[PDB]
Amino acid sequence: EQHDLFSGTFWQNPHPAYAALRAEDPVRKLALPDGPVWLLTRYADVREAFVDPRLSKDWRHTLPEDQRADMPATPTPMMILMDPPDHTRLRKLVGRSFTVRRMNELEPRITEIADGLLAGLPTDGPVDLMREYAFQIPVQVICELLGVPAEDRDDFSAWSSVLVDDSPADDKNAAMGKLHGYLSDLLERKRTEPDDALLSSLLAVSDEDGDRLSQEELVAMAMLLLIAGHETTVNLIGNGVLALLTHPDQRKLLAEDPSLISSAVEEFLRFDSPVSQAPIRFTAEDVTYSGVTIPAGEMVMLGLAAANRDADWMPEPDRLDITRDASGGVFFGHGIHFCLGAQLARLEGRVAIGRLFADRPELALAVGLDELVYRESTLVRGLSRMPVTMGPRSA
Ligand code: HEM
Repeated sequence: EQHDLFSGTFWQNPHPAYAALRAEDPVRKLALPDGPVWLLTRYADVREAFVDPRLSKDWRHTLPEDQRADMPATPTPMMILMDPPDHTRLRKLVGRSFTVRRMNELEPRITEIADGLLAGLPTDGPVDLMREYAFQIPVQVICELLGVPAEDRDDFSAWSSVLVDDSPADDKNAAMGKLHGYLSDLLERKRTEPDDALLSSLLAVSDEDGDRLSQEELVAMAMLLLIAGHETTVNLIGNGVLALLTHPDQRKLLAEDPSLISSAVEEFLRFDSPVSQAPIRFTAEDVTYSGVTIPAGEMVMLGLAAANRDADWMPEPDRLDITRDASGGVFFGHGIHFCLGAQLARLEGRVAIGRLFADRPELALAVGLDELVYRESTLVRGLSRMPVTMGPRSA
C-alpha cells in the first residue's frame, strides 16, 4: 500500500518507503513544499547519476536558453555548487590542505573534546544525547580544524547552531553575515600570524602559475566546511549510537572487540545514511533512468539512504552487520564532489561513538523507538533529540 513520502510516517522510519520506491517507483517526482524534485532510489542509478555529465550543479539549467545572459554561476562561490572546470580548480586548491597528517593531528583534539563532554554527563538523567553530545562535537572539531581562537568558540558555536535551525530563517540569513565577517577578519589574523591550522594553510595555497584562493573564495570555502561538516557529522553520531542501542548483538560484538569501530562506522553510514539524499542536481538535458525520463531543467535528488540498502548491491541490506564490508556505499557521494571531509567525518564518528560506548557501557534509550522524533528536513536523517540514561562510567 502507499507509504507516506517526506510526510507522515516517513520521518520516523523512511526505510520501508525507500524499499517500495526501489521496487515499484525508482524514479519518482516528489511534490515537496518549495517545489517538485525527482528522486532516484536504486543503487545502480544513483551511482550512474553521480557521474552523469548531464546532471549539473549549475542552477541556470532551470532557465530556458533565452533567459541565461545575466546569470551568475553560483549565489556564493561554493565549490559544491559548481561544475568543472571551475569546480576542478577549487577542489585542487582546497584539497592540498586536507592532508593525512592534518587529520591524524586532529585525533587527540577530537578525543579531548569528546572526553570533556562525557565527563560532564550524569549517570541517571535522562539526558538528550543530541543536544548534550552529538550537537557539540562537530562544531568544536571545525573550530579546531580551522584555528578559531578558543575565546571565539562559544560565540562561533552559538551562531553555528542558528544555521542549524533554532528559530526562523530570517536569523540564519544574518548569522551568515556574522560568520562571514568573523571569518573574513580571522583570515587577516592568520595572514599576519601563520599557524598550523586550516585557514592559515588555505592562504598559502598557490599552484605553479601562482594561482590561489581569492579573499571571497577563502571565506566561501570556510563557510562551506562549517555547513557541510556540522549537521552531517552530528547525525552520523546520533544515527550510529541509535543503531547500537537498537541492536544488542552488534553492540556486544563491538564491546568484545573495540577495534571493530572503524568497520562499525562504515556500516552505520550505510544502514542509516545521515545525508539521506544528495543535494540537488539539475538536468542539463533529458535523462532516462530505469526507463523513466526526467525532462531538461528539472531538479534531481539522489537517494543515498535508499541506495545504501539496495539488495541488488548489498545482500541482507536491512541487517546491521558491523563486520560487513563497507565497499561502494554512496553515503559520502561518488565522483568529483565526493565528500572532502570523509576522513575527518570517519575520525569524528569513531572517536565520538567509540569513546561513548567505552565510557558508558550501560547506555540505554530512555524512550521507545516509536517515540523518537526526527527532523523534517528533506536531505537529512537526523534525530531532533535522543532521550537516554547514560548509566555508570566504566570501571
Ligand atoms: C559527517 C558525515 C558527512 C557526510 C555523510 C557527508 C556527505 C557528503 C556528500 C554525500 C557529499 C557530496 C554531495 C553531492 O555530490 O551532491 C559531500 C560533499 C562535501 N562534503 Fe561532506 N559529509 C560529511 C561530513 C563532512 C565534513 C566533516 C566536512 C568538512 C570538514 C565535509 C565537507 C564537504 C565538502 C567541502 C563537500 C563538497 C565537495 C565538492 O563539491 O567537491 N563533509 N559530503
